[PDB]
Order: sequence, then structure tokens, then C-alpha cells
Amino acid sequence: KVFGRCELAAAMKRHGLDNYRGYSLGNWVCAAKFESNFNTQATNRNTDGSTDYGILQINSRWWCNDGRTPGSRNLCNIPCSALLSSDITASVNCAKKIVSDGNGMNAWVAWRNRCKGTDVQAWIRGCRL
Repeated sequence: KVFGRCELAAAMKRHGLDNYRGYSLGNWVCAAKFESNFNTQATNRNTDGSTDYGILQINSRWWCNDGRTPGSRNLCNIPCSALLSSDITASVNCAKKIVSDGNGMNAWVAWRNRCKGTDVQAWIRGCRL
């Protein structure tokens, strides 16, 4: 499913990401945009041969099991395919675990290089939240 910007804002808010560990919602939306372009079915191979899955491009190296990432962990205890559902529940919860892990939203390279330091509020402008 391809989310609208504000449609994802609202789903993200409903699931408790707004100000989660102090990251406002625009951070989550910006990250989602530049990771999956808001598309829950997004997948992308990493050079390490891990794969990133879903609205937040959660990777098979550490967080989910995709059956083909040698020596990977699965710290969210889920099939990576769960992360492509139009229901973002597993991605959102798994993202909570990631963001709480020391490095904050820096674990997302798109966020670091594309959202951090910017007016992330613009990513929810116009949204009724």
C-alpha cells in the first residue's frame, strides 16, 4: 500500500511514534518518505546482502528474519514479510525497538542524511492530527 503523507502521519501518531523518545512525528514521516516513499511493499538489497523491508526499510541483518540473510539476527522476532503489510503495526513496533537502541533515529541513514537538521515539521503540514 502506498500511504498518503498525512494518512501515514495519522497511522504513525495512532501507534505512538509522535514524540517517541523525543522524535516528533515529522521525523518519522520524513524518514518514511526517503526510505520507502511511503510504500509498504518497498524492498531494497543492502551491499551486505541483507534486505530492508517496508514503510521504514527495516533490515534483515538485525531486526527481522527473511530466510536468506546469513548470520543475521531477528531482534523484533518477525518475518520481514510482516513489514510489508498495509497494516504498519509490526514496522511501527519494531521501529520503536530500533530507535531505543542507543543511536536514536540515526539507525535510519535516510533520516540522518535527509531529515536530521531540517525543518521536519513540513512533513506533516496540512495534516489533521
